[PDB]
Amino acid sequence: QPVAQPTDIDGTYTGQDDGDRITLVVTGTTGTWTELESDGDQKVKQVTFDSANQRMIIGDDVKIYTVNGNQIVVDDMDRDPSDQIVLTK
Amino acid sequence: QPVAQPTDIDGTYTGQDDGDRITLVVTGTTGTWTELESDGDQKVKQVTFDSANQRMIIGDDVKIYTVNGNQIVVDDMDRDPSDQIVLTK
Ligand SMILES: [Cl-]
Ligand SMILES: [Cl-]
Ligand SMILES: [K+]
Ligand SMILES: [K+]
Repeated sequence: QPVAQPTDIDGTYTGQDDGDRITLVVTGTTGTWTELESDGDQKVKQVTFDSANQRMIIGDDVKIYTVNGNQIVVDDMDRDPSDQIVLTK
Repeated sequence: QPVAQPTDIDGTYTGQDDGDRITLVVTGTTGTWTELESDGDQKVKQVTFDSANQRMIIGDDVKIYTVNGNQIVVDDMDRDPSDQIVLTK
């Protein structure tokens, strides 16, 4: 039951996940997902966006994403509400 | 470095993986990946095809796929040659 997403979503979205700042840079159908830890280290993962099936892969972890204007909402596959991450550009 | 794949690849592809028969049924941008074990049980996983980034997700495992006419070649992300699966319709 995937809802297809807008295909043009270029930009830089930020938000929080477990107190770490997330920065998602999107270009075309790919991007980078960067997690800033409290000590200043960053973890950078490659992202790919599958717009027709509403899937975003970061590194090799599969998420569901939803685009609402400047906001991208990232969910686990089970849609666990406590794992939801909202990013905004 | 993803090469974009043809978007119309409907059909039923079969092959082998570790002596199990794989049957991949593709419809639009989704499909089912079925593994037949030697005892007759089957394992069925949902598949999604991301054509622009050349990614296929089965269940929640990420693969790279390549379409050559009636043949679909499925690779691990590291492209380990011993993990390659060739399916044909
Ligand atoms: Cl939108
Ligand atoms: Cl082809
Ligand atoms: K926007
Ligand atoms: K074909």
